[PDB]
Amino acid sequence: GDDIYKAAVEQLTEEQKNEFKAAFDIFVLGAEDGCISTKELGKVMRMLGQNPTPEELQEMIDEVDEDGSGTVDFDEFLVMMVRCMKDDSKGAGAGVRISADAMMQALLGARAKESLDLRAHLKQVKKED
Ligand SMILES: Cc1cc2c(cc1F)OC[C@@H](NS(=O)(=O)c1cc(C(=O)N3CC(C)(C#N)C3)c(C)[nH]1)C2
Repeated sequence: GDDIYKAAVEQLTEEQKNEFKAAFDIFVLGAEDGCISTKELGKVMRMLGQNPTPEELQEMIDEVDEDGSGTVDFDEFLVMMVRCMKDDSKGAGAGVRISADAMMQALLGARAKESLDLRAHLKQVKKED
């Protein structure tokens, strides 16, 4: 199905998975299976400086969830995170819109912005201002 994104997570550079991992640590802090559920996610969404609803919190979860159980694993995270910044996840219809870089800024900081994606160095990089 989403082989593009599914495989994309693997195409990423060492710096990508490395930085992304540093965030997942805190993102899935306390989770049952180190995943990102409505609770683990809702805690981050608000940490950025917002306050979403519980009904919507589940939406985004399953929206990216591969199993559709209500959680997001490592790969599943990169699958949506890889397109997050690209703005090619699903669309920008409703006002709601979560950014990848923004989130990282909370988990870690600016480290996951300029010195995040190493692909820009030599590897190909599309939709990357
Ligand atoms: C499990 C997981 C999934 C998603 C995550 C991060 C994750 F941890 O981030 C991206 C998200 N895709 S999305 O369409 O941007 C998106 C954002 C939101 C949302 O609840 N809000 C935007 C907000 C912060 C405001 N204002 C409230 C919704 C419902 N979809 C899907």
